[PDB]
Amino acid sequence: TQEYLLKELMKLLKEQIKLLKEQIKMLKELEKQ
Amino acid sequence: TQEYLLKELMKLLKEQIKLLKEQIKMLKELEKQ
Amino acid sequence: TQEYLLKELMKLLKEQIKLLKEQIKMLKELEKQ
Amino acid sequence: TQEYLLKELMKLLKEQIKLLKEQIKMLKELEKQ
Amino acid sequence: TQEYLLKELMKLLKEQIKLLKEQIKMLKELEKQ
Repeated sequence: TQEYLLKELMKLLKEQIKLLKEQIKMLKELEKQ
Repeated sequence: TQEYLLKELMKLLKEQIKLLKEQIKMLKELEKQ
Repeated sequence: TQEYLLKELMKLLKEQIKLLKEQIKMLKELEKQ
Repeated sequence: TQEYLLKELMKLLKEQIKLLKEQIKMLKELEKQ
Repeated sequence: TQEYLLKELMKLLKEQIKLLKEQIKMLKELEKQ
């Protein structure tokens, strides 16, 4: 059961990475202004 | 109490994801002007 | 305004710091087990 | 070891807090402009 | 100045992503145990 929960935590951290990359793309749009 | 502690980390990581999505909404508004 | 949206981003980052501190406390308890 | 991995995770979260504090500082500098 | 600050925010988010990748490495070894 502990191993199953550790796999869930890794999935949630990967989602944080995806959203941070979306923020970087938005910061580049702002940099053109 | 390891399963309890891992479930509490799951909830905190989900809350982090929610905050990142709220930040993206604000960056989009900033880009519009 | 620009000022309004930057201040809201600051509040959301401060909330992320609060949650990271709670995550550290959960890891500290796991380490003892 | 389990102890090594949990102690290193705690150190990485503390480094994340330091980055968030610097992100807040950059937003405050943007606000002044 | 505004462009310099936006580029610094991009660098800080890239540093966050690197820390999150390192956290995933540690959770991966804990899951194998």
